Amino acid sequence: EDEFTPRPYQVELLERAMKKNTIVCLGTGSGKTFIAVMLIKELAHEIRGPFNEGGKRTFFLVNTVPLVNQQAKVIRKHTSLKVGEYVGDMGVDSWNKEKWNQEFEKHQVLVMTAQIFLDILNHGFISLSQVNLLIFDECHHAVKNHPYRQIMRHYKNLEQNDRPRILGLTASVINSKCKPNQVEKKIKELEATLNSRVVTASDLEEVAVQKYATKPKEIIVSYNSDRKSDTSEVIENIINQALEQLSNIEETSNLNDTNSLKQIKKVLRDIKNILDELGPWCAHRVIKSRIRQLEKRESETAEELRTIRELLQSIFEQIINVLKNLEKLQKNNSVEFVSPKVKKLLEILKQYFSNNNNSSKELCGIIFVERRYTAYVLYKLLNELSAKRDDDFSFIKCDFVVGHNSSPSSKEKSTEMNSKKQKEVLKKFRKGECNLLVATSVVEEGIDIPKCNLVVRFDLPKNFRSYVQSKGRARAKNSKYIIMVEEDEKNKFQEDLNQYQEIEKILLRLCHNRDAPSEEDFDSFEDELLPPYMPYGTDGPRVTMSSAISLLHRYCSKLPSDRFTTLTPKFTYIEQNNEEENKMFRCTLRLPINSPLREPITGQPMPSKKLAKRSAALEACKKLHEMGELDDHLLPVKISR
RNA sequence: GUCCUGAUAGUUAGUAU
RNA sequence: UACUAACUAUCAGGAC
Ligand SMILES: Nc1ncnc2c1ncn2[C@@H]1O[C@H](COP(=O)(O)OP(=O)(O)O)[C@@H](O)[C@H]1O
Repeated sequence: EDEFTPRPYQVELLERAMKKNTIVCLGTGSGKTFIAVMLIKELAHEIRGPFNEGGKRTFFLVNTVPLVNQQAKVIRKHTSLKVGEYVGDMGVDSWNKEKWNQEFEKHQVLVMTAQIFLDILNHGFISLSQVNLLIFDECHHAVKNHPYRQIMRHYKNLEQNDRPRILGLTASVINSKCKPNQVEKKIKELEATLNSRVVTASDLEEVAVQKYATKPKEIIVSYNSDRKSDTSEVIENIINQALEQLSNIEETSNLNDTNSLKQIKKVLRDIKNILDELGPWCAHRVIKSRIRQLEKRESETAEELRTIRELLQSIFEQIINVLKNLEKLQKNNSVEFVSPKVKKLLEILKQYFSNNNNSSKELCGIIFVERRYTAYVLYKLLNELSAKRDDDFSFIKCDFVVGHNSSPSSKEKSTEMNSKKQKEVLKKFRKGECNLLVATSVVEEGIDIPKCNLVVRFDLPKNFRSYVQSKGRARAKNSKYIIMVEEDEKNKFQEDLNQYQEIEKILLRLCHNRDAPSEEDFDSFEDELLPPYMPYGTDGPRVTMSSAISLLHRYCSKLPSDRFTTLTPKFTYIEQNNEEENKMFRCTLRLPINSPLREPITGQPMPSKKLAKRSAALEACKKLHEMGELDDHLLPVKISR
């Protein structure tokens, strides 16, 4: 059951938004989704009506795939309207005009990603004259060449009576580092782009009392890294000798070995960093994993790096002999096993999480890390430590979550996630049987997670938005926010925290009424260096400078050729300097042999290589359409056998 | 499970003016 | 302040 009775500030915000374009700024849990749903319900009298003579429909936009299901479910639950869902997996590329028209006629509210909406707009399937309300989710992304900004260019050229109402939702207006004197400039730029107003609640005290009364308490904890033990210094000396002999080999290096020797250099640096930050046991684990993963890579490699791997195995042997020698006397020595930072983290856990476990209360906690290897190793260590049936560690169950779709061009990284397993892990966390989670900045925003009693910043935030979001994650009663900082950087972090506090104070000051943008402010929209290509006038499909290379690559890919060869186009550059005293770049392009066009194509002289490439792609698109490889809708020809 | 193309954010070096 | 080259974290769209 939802809160049928709205709060007074919700009603005030709805009344304000019904009049003009507005952007709502509120903290998490205020209920911005409820406001959006209510606004959709209010204007429901313009939606019903056939689409073949001038009907209108309402659109919703999001950033990530999982949010589609959440928002569709919320809308379907709270109100009784037909709702559709569309993402990039159903192969919506191959649809024709008739299928799109049928879908538009059948539904009343649509929820799709931004890229799909842009693709629909560019190819002439909708003219933006049949939209009654358009909603931006996480509106603070509209900067530079983001799809949100490219959508507004079509809004720019419309008439006065065709303009649909625009609404946006956000939590932090700024999205990057900003000294306290640039906040007004950033806010004005954002307001100019979206052509709306930034407003907040006039009863923010009531909102804070009702919901934000669970505001977390900040605690700063310091640690010192110059407390290495005898094992640490012994291993450090071992790596020192190893890097000395490696430098000797680099002095005696030759061709086809400098790259290999640099690979050994980076491996040794990684090992040293892991040992310094985490401790000896993690170094042992990483060395063993590196051996087991390089076991498969032994084939078709030069003998010199086999010898290097042999000496690496020798250092493995000596270090494991030393580790066993101490283990014969350590008997699971906690202080020697881990670095000082891990000891401090363990102390914090005992101080707060175990103490809460002593009381009859539920436990939920998250740990934020920067890299991915660190998250994996921390989960391994915590599980291993809890497995020993310790008195204080028998109630801690740990799992980790890493970003999907984040496959690099290398570093398979020992069971990368890159799949739907995020859904399974999050379902585990919501259901129960998991109190502690390790996350590499992937659950920060736009995901439903349960209330957490404790949040730990194992690493420092990098800008205002990250700090605000991570602070807002914790919402349970008596929640605590903890930041761990080295000793020598305390003053620098204190200055940065003061800056963040000042920015937050200015943002709250913004609560007062603000002047609406003038028409010239909207006219301050920048223009691209070259105009688009409209073959059928202003109402037809277009090709833009920012949507040409991808289209060319798609057309090349759909060519009939061998499945083992992509046959992508190739590019070259030529540089020249003219009397403007700024170096000029001119690009060039060539097509694969399969396409009917075999001729070099040259773009305009452009200041940067990016723009030269874009110009060449645009000219190639022109030449392709003139020949007849693209249909009436500027799509690749869909001829099939 | 592979192989391409775009978008945003932090750091390092060289180079203007 | 603009350009060139490396490293780290996140997202979307089409091929086999
Ligand atoms: N009328 C209401 N007033 C306040 N809170 C409400 C109301 N109706 C529902 N809620 C609750 O507020 C929560 C808002 O969720 P969500 O949209 O994620 O927060 P936010 O809008 O801050 O992102 C919902 O989980 C819902 O249970």
